[PDB]
Amino acid sequence: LLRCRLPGGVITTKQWQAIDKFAGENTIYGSIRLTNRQTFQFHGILPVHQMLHSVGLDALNDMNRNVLCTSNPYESQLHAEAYEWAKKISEHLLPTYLPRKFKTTVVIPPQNDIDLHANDMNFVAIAENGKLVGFNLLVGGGLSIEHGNKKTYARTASEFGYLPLEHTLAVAEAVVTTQRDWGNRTDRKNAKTKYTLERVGVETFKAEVERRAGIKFEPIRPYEFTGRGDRIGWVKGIDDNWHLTLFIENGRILDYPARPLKTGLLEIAKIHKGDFRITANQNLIIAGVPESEKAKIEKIAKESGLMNAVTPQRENSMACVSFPTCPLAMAEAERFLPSFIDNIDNLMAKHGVSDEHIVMRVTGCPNGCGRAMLAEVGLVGKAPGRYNLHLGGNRIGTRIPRMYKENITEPEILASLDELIGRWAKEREAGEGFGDFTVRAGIIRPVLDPARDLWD
Ligand code: SRM
Ligand code: SF4
Ligand SMILES: [K+]
Repeated sequence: LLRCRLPGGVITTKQWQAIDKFAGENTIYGSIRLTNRQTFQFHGILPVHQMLHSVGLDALNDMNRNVLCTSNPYESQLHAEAYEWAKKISEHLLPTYLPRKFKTTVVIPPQNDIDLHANDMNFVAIAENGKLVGFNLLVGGGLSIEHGNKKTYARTASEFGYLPLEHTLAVAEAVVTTQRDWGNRTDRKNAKTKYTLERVGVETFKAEVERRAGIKFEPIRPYEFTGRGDRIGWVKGIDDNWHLTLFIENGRILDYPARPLKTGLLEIAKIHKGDFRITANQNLIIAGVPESEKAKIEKIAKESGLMNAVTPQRENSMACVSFPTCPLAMAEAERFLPSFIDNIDNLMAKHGVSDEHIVMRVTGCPNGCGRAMLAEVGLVGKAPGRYNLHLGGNRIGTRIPRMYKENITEPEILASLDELIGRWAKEREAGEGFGDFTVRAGIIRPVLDPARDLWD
């Protein structure tokens, strides 16, 4: 199990060819697994560092995870600057020994594809006239919980304030250091930033950050999110360039009979001008394709099965690795999702909502890697074939879903969703999401202050 440091998920075609080779020749599974933190993993490594180092990649005493960056902004020109900053924060934070692992992101509204509320530190980009002028800082997100332990909880990030671009690194360092200093020294399950904030208070923590950074936060500048999904298919970028985002189920890249996904990506990498971008939804973007090259790229993706059409539901569903490789797995996630979504697709069709989607995620255990604690419908593994069903998040991911039913099986889960999707399809207002509806309709009480009301 090896994972690479790849800020913003940007990887070159040369780097791709190198990782594709190693994956096929030096691992048990032979696959490339795209993660939801915009990087990749090999499974069952049978030397990798030399391979990495040779193509300029470095495999991550360091409590630091991959720094995320919105992959395909509507305003395409903003990506270059934002990415530049994600890369700088990444290198800046690179080795202090943090108690727990620290997760950071750079977000470009109105997209929350990187799922900011699952992270310790977030810089929401504010642009004026096509140029980034600063960041709104949100601190304190985290999703890991422990079954039945009411002292643990998922928490959304808190707004601290706005800072000019020039203060970015000073602020990044200051948040890291006060968490390091104030973080719980006695217990690891309470060492994360979300716990520290609740213990000392946001304002107390905020004041310390200003003190250390040598700045005073300005008031938060307006920002809104409209979604978290990728933009599957072709989208027009800057100049004569186009971006093709490929939906990859579970981000598992392998050649399947009649679906040579892995070889197809290699062929594209051989002729692709620009580079690739691994998304926070475990998908892949063939970035910067000249209009002249569109048909060539599309031909390979099409033939390889990389452009096989799926429902909007499937495009908005996610699961963690879980079995067979995860040592902490309680229930299947990745291997369960495909057939589970097959069933949800039938349910959506039955109720006349085949064109709709519900952000649905399955996580193999409460550690929460699948980000089910930010979904409209989240399934959390409790034991083989059994999950806790959570309802009530929203499409943009700013609300934690409360547990609706505990320790139930797939058949029981489907029966409940059949009933609820049916009600939503008929009783929902115009453009109302499933999560919001369950809260509006009184099907589940919302989680308003996680540290205090997440658990019944
Ligand atoms: C691959 C990935 C899920 C996926 O299907 O994409 C993943 C996979 C695993 N995670 Fe994670 N996590 C992944 C995103 C996350 C997320 C979501 C996110 O960051 O966007 C979370 C929830 C947010 C959070 O941190 O609160 C998450 C919370 C955890 C935890 C709980 C940490 C905690 O604070 O309590 C653990 C266990 C631990 O580290 O103690 C963990 C542990 C693990 C390990 C490395 C298991 C281990 O400790 O040995 C899993 C490897 C499974 C395997 O065989 O590949 N993973 N994990 C993601 C890899 C991200 C990356 O490239 O770094
Ligand atoms: S949520 Fe649990 S089962 Fe899934 S990858 Fe994370 S640690 Fe493993
Ligand atoms: K995916």
